[PDB]
Amino acid sequence: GITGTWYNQLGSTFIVTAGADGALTGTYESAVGNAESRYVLTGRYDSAPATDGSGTALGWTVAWKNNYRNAHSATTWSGQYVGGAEARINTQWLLTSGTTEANAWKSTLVGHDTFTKVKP
Amino acid sequence: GITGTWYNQLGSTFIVTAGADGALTGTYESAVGNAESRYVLTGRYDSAPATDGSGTALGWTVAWKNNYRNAHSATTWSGQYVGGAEARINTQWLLTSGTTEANAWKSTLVGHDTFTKVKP
Amino acid sequence: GITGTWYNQLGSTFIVTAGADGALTGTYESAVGNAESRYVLTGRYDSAPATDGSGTALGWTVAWKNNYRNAHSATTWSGQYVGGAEARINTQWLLTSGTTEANAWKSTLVGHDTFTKVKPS
Amino acid sequence: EAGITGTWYNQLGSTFIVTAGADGALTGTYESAVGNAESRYVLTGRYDSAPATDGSGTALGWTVAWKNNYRNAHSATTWSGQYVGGAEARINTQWLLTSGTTEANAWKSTLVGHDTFTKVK
Repeated sequence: GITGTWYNQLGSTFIVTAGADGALTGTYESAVGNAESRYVLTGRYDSAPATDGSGTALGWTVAWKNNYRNAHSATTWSGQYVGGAEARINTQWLLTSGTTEANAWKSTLVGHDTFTKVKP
Repeated sequence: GITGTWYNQLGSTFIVTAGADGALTGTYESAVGNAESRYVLTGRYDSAPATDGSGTALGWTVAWKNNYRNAHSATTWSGQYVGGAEARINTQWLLTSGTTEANAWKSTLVGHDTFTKVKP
Repeated sequence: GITGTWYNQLGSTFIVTAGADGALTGTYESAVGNAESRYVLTGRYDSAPATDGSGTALGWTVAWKNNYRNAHSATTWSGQYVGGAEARINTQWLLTSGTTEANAWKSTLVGHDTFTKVKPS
Repeated sequence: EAGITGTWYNQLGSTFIVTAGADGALTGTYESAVGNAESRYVLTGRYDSAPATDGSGTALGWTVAWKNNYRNAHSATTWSGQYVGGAEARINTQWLLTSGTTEANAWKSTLVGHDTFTKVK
């Protein structure tokens, strides 16, 4: 139920393929009408989840460099896919920027994102 | 400088290859070195970091399923590589386990790992 | 304003008073976990926030010991109060349990709670 | 003896002086290595005053809002962690620093990190 297009609550979209070997591969678009706002993602998911009501654990990374832009940073999302008629991917994320050592204390933001199969 | 064998502070073993386009691939886990303890990882890194002394942002995921065990969970590490005399990767991580909706509040552990090219 | 009774998305009850000196005091009752009736909280908030439409930063702690139960753990909530037609406190939290050194890597849970003055029960 | 009352130093110079009350309160101040009044802020928190006896640490947490009589950063840090006793006593923490932001900037409101405190520097 993971392969396809997902939308967060803030205007981002990604398309992912959940491969038979546990791979997640796809593209994350940070801004809707922008073609220079697309980035590679890559991650892993549990390809044999429990069928007991529990979500399917997964995670992925986007390094915020493409052919057009580079923020010198990367986000990782860690979360779980929850199926059903209102399917969701519920995540928490860490965004680390490259810094000098003196700035390392402020290198990492934390937050949370919920993705749905239908636009907000 | 990222490609290589790294060890965290607890002795976990991170064997990674960084490709020219931003891909990370490799295997994660073990001090025991047994086959039941090794897992696929994939991730991303900034392939054109700043030239001002800042580190190189990266992240990767392991889903904790292999041919031997399945913990129904996934860890993502978000961090930066710091070159120089003693290379290091400093990270923070999120470990999400699949849960029911009622237990989702306790699904995610957080911590920090530092990796070097020598065993602890 | 921050002073009042708030509820998170799970129905936990946060009764707080914001003092003129930046202090938060009050009680917390959890909808989840190894917890029963009210626990003491204390924290701090920015008593002179920016005037540009930003929220008001704050944080508080509950140690999960009262006269009835002790879970040997503590949650801290870090967040901001956002004035609006529907005022909200948006937080991230860290729950640390006391552990042995061997188990310290799994000592800390992380999550996010949103509080409103209206209960979403 | 809880072992927590006193002065602690993190790995980056900062100092705090805390009192651990018999009732689970933490009260004190957080300051820089320099120690000037302008670098000193109130803190408040809670700790488990009856920790387990199996070798586990003592859970605790505290908050500093970064406003004092001199300066205001419109932000607050919470530290969540555990005290570990012995000759080399430590407090191992993870922290969340939330800044007041507009809603448009709320996605970047919160930094995360970790701090280890010891009794010597």
